[PDB]
Amino acid sequence: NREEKILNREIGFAIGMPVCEFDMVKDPEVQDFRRNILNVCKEAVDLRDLNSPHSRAMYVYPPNVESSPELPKHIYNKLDKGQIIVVIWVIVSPNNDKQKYTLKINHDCVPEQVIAEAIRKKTRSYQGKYILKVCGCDEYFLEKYPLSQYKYIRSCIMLGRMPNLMLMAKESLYSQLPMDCFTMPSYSRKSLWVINSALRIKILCATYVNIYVRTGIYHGGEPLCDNVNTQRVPCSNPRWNEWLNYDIYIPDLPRAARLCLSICSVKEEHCPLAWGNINLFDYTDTLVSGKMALNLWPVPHGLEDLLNPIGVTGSNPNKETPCLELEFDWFSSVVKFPDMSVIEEHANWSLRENDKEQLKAISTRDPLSEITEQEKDFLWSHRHYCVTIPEILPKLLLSVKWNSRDEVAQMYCLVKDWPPIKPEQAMELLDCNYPDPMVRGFAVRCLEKYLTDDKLSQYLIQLVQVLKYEQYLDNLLVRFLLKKALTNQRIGHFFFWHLKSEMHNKTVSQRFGLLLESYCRACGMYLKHLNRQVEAMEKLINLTDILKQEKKDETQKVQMKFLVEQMRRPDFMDALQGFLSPLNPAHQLGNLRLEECRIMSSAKRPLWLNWENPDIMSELLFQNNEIIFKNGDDLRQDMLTLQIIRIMENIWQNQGLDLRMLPYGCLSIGDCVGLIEVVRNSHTIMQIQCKGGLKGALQFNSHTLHQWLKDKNKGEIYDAAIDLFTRSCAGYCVATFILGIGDRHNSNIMVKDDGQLFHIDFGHFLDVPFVLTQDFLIVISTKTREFERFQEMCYKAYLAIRQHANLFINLFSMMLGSGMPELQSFDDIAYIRKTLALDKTEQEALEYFMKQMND
Ligand SMILES: */C=C/C(=O)N1CCC(C(=O)NCC(=O)N2CCN(c3nc(-c4cnc(N)nc4C(F)F)nc(N4CCOCC4)n3)CC2)CC1
Repeated sequence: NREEKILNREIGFAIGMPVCEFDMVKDPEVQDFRRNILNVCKEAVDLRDLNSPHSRAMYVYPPNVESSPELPKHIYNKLDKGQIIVVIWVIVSPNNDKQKYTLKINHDCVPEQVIAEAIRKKTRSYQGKYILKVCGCDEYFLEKYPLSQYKYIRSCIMLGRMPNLMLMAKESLYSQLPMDCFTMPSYSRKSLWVINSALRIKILCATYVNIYVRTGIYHGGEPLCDNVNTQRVPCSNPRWNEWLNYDIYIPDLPRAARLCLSICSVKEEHCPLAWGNINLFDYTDTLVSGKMALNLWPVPHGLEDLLNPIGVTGSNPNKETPCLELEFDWFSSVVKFPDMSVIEEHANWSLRENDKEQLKAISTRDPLSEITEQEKDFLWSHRHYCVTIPEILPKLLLSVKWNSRDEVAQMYCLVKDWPPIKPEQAMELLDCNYPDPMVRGFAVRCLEKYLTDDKLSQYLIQLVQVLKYEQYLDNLLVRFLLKKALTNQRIGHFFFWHLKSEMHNKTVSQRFGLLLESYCRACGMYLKHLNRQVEAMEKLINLTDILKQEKKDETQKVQMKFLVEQMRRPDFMDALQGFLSPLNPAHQLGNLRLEECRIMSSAKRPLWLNWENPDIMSELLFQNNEIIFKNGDDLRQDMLTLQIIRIMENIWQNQGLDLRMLPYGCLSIGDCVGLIEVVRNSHTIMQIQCKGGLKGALQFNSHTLHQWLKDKNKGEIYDAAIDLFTRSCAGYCVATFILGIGDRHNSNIMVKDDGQLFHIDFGHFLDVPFVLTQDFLIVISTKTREFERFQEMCYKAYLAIRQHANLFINLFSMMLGSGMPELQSFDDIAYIRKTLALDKTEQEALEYFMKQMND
């Protein structure tokens, strides 16, 4: 049909590759995924069309709310007797005159009550036929949440700013909602464990080789038996035809067993050349048999062993690579993995107070803390009591002998009825350590039952990452993520972008490509806006690449002239004008203010772009939006660091210490190509010093910052600015120490006109003292009550963050999958286990941090 073809073209533009390439993939799992994934799209669409137009309006404009309605003590105290002052705006007449109405109302009021009191205050001079929009952006208060629970409202209460909302007729918004029509695509319409034998595989021959073959059987990262080296054969004739036998009975193979192979050379000096991984069982539970051709992958940098087990599974798309031919035993009939019923049958067939408290203390430990064989057998002998302390499930799982079908079946049974645990603890069961499908299903159930969409957006990147650890295209994790992304556009935006930002990686090009196909097919009208964003980023990448490639070594003004010339090309202006900000899709970006765009030139010619805000009430939020488009350096590290900083600020706020951090927006959109939010009214310390040097030929003294702030904050604003600086500074001190952020200096740090301090450009982390300039110490006031409160702040924040070491360590263990340089093995993560003194006690870690900050 016509709709099908147009949708195919748009989806191909959005994903990068055309839809027709997926059809030519003669892979049963690929077509089966493309077809079976559509049930999730159908569920999402039905949930959208369920409750008439309000359901769609909620799908497109979901509430940006905190997970808990309860306010911290200090946040509530900032309220006027538990109430908040709110300005509600109304546009009247065709001229659209803006009339404000100020109200003082209970912080826990529903938007309906707010609208009611607003109409009351307005008539002193309906029937719920209105809704509340945020003045200056496309965020809506469509749900009966308590106002204070909306992130915007809680932010206004924390910042002392006053919330400005616009009253808007509901019909005016529903008229702006397209009648979406998701069209179903055109591509939709035995022996068991009886084998009882040892596993053996024939390595046949290898092509495209320019030595021996090392192989092993693994369950996730652990080997189910010893590795087997084949006969060292000359590279001229890469023909082994050898048979490799392993110390593993065939039915003893767990469900997620994997064959990991690589080709090594010798000088003495063993060196890998090309690696590969194969699923012993396919997506239909069938045990693979017969001949099989696997194209290998190039080696990643800094590989310790001669094998890459943690690497993706599947044949290299580029078939012009090393190709290894293999042979698997073929028995009576097609072998399948047993049904859960046979598992339960074979499982049924197959205690002191001090010991229970020992189990509890074990569960308390952090993930990276190793467990001993004695402790493993101890947890296993007490596997049933561990159900009472559920958060020990990760270590219990780690204590299993996955090469024994008996223990595997009994653990399956224990999982089928295992109690649910917190999402922060359920994510630990999804990294590379736990490839078992039942464990991952339990974790996905925990997430589905106990994860708010706020917390989902807060951890969306880690989940998109752990997607790579999935044994098969079709699994419960991807279906959960896809349902949420197709029922919540705020989540689907960063879902799509986290996926697309890695389409360049042929390791996951297939998986993410198919997932993006399904999403774009079911996402609705937002595909047009995503396409406009993609074309804008395309033009920006073109301009940045061309800039350096052809004009790199010109002067600032000549590069500026060329940038103004090419940026004015109509095919370019149309592309970069009138679209949604990928950093925050609620932000419209209208026409470019070219007079305000420039090339920073600090590193790799970053672009500083400036758009007008076309919002009807842009002036009440910001009339201009600024973004740094950087094509050059990797921003994934920055994304993760800013996420962790936001989480630390959330912890501190919910624990009762107001250390205002600044986790500004940062989004990697492609191979080292990304965007960065621009914090208004912010300058680097080096900028302050240069502006305050007061001498063309003289150096720059430190005592300038306090003077600059006092100038920018005169009167009663002075103490407030000093407090803001001190608190934000203590927060960032503790953050940078714990995370081991790279070299700080006078331009890595920034301050705002009201005193807030923050950091930028997190080059390398996890590889130790703060700058603590005489500037900072003079702003705080060495021997004053101010510094006493400062040290108290720092110690309290260090303890608060030490209390969530499990969460932070799990976040890093999940990000391990992404090919980030400063994060390649658990050894890099151990730096946090160091700086937080996990193996020490509370008082011990307190003394440790005191001494570390004394230096
Ligand atoms: C002393 C005299 C002299 O020679 N000069 C006067 C001042 C000098 C100077 O200050 N140079 C540094 C500078 O002003 N800027 C560079 C940094 N930049 C900025 N960078 C980033 C960022 C973050 N993360 C990454 N990975 N990369 C970058 C960067 F490549 F863009 N982010 C920001 N923003 C600012 C707004 O809020 C959010 C963060 N800014 C600012 C300019 C120069 C001459």
